[PDB]
Amino acid sequence: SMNPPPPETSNPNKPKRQTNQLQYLLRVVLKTLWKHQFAWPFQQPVDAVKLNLPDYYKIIKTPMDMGTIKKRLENNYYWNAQECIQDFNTMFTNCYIYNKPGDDIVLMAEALEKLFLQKINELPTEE
Ligand SMILES: CCNC(=O)C[C@@H]1N=C(c2ccc(Cl)cc2)c2cc(OC)ccc2-n2c(C)nnc21
Repeated sequence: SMNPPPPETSNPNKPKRQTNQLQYLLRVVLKTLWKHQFAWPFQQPVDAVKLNLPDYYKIIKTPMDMGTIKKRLENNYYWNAQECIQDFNTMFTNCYIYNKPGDDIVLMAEALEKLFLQKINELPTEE
């Protein structure tokens, strides 16, 4: 069994910013989800080898996780908040696409997504 390379978290060619919205995405949004009891399956890329999911990366072609998002935020990988918000939404969508309705993992994603939406609802205006 083989995992793909992880998503990119570093690229000197990619233009970067440190904005108040991106700071909020780290300090409020990422931190709130990371500390949650249901955070652990989402704190690193899906390990298809260890989890015995040989079809995971056959079905999921745009992998994303909070480990990657955390690295992207801490290393100022993004230009804007929209990029980061998309990463969170890709993470949730992947979970819903791969898994069955009512699965424990789907309920975990839903609880995290509820908090995500609550926090992004009060994304600050750009300074
Ligand atoms: C048929 C079995 N299905 C799975 O294992 C899917 C897997 N399901 C889980 C998972 C996590 C928690 C529970 Cl209670 C049940 C399943 C999961 C657990 C992990 O442990 C390190 C990593 C990624 C996960 N994950 C994510 C994220 N999206 N799908 C899955």
